[PDB]
Amino acid sequence: NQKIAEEKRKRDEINMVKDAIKLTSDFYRTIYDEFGKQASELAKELASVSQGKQIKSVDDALNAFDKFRNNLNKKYNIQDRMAISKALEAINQVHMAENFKLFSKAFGFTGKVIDRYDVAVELQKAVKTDNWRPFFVKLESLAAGRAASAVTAWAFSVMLGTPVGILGFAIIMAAVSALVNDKFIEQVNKLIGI
Repeated sequence: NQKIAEEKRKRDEINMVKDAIKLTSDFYRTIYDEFGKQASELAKELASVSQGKQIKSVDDALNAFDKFRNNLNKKYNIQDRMAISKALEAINQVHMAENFKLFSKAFGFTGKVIDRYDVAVELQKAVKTDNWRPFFVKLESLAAGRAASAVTAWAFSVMLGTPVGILGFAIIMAAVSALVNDKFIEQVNKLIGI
């Protein structure tokens, strides 16, 4: 029966990769429908740059993200971030874990993937309080081997499960950029008119 189990393992990995690719194409198309063409292309470019690449230190990410924050807070207030965190409250944990596994497989993250819903809870807290250091520490900690693939997969798995609005989209993508590549933050700033 060892033979049959091994054949099933091979078949199941192949089907996992198939499901992952379909999930990413679907994700880009729903990003297109919900936030626009430029947002979809930004997500595509960021997921591309993330594959194979390594993340930055928490200090560098927090520097770029503090720039993004101080630009954001001059036009968007606390009611807006409260709306974002209330939207994040509606994440389905099982769906998020499965989407995280699939996105990790799709972006080249070969590490074993855990349900990291706690990072989403910390995201809610950080959006409410504008205190972002513990969130970034946890996000770095889930990136096994400093892999940006993991952080991009986690962000996409979070955004898939809820309708966060363009503001929450911009905030999440700006955090991912700060960890992966500051270059996108500028583009992110164009989505929310800043």
